[PDB]
Amino acid sequence: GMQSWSAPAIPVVPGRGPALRLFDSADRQVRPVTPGPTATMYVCGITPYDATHLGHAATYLTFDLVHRLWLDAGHTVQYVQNVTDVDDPLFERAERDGIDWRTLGDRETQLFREDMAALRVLPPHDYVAATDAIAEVVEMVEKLLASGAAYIVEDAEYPDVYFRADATAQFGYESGYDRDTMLTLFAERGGDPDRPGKSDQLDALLWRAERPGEPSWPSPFGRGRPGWHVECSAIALTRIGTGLDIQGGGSDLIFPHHEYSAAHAESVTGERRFARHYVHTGMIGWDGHKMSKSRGNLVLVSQLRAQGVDPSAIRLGLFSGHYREDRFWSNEVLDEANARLARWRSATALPEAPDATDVIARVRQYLADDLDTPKALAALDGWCTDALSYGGHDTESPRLVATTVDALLGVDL
Ligand SMILES: COc1ccc(-c2cccc(S(=O)(=O)NC(=O)[C@@H](N)CS)c2)cn1
Ligand SMILES: [Ca+2]
Ligand SMILES: [Ca+2]
Ligand SMILES: [Zn+2]
Repeated sequence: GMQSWSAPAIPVVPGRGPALRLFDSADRQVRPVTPGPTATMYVCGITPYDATHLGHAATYLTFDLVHRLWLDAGHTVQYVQNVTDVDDPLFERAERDGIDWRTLGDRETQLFREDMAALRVLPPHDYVAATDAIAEVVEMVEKLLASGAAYIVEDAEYPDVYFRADATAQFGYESGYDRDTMLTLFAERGGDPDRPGKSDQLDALLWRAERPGEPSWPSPFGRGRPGWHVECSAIALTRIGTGLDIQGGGSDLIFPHHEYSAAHAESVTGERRFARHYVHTGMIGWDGHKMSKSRGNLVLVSQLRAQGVDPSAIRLGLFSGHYREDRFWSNEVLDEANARLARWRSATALPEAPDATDVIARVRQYLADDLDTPKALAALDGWCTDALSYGGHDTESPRLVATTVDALLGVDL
């Protein structure tokens, strides 16, 4: 698809640890991740404004660990990620900024590429802009209308196309939310529960009819533009198929976004479950809200880099907390990450060190146990403190620890 970014070198660490076990948002429990020879991952990409904030970084670094752990286990990986380059919040920001929405989106997607490369994040194999996926959205809305899962609303001026929330009997399995909770979150996260003519308040926009002052594309259901959830449903389905191991993204995507994107794909395919695991993570700003320029809580990766922060310290700072805990950035967090990075660099610069077999095995076990980076970091702290306090006589373990931290954590010592 679009140009993404360059991968760093990935060293190969001899040996293997346990297979990855991951919490599944849908079943609300840790379950084994069991891919075929090619493991498949779709992670919802950015809406291209506000650069790469630390919420972005926390999300895509978490899936970088999965990517890296799959490669460590010998899997081939198919990583697909989108860009929501046409989007109502994007239009709003562009109008507020006095800039064209495509100039804004192109510029911010480029800043994302640069931050992802600086953070040494492994790139997706297919990087797909929403505007380049219109045809696949159209093909799949055609299928949804043919089966009756979708309908055109009775509105001559604005004949929007909607997906029936009861098109699948299992609608709601991924979030587990009841109707009242869905109504609240649907309204506050882009849905239109009060739109006249819908069969159910929870019916989701599939194709928004042409409006004055809005970009539009041709289609057999009239000129318009895609709904948000069917964009990612169609990209994931057409690129990966039904054998999706992981659907991932930020915390707020549990509902409505991933609930409907799964329901759209299960309805067209007849399959019971779109993805085997649903994985959510992110990070709030200082005020407990998602990071946004208009809140004055926005911390950008490029800001940290301009202040002289090592990108590996950003990774370590984000990894100091578990991805399903409420992570928060602060000066204290940055300071411990800087001190941890310097400590690790000291030990891996030693002429000789104690055997690294146990700590590498322990790091692999902790990462395999629902990405327990706090305990993996603590195990490395312990090996480093033993090497620096008491020493050892393996001339290879300093480099071997550095290469493992590189391959598995993306941290460059
Ligand atoms: C609760 O804290 C959070 C909340 C949200 C996020 C986050 C992560 C990645 C991308 C985006 S996003 O807003 O840029 N884009 C989209 O959600 C769509 N393009 C998906 S298709 C937000 C992080 N931390
Ligand atoms: Ca290996
Ligand atoms: Ca010696
Ligand atoms: Zn998405």
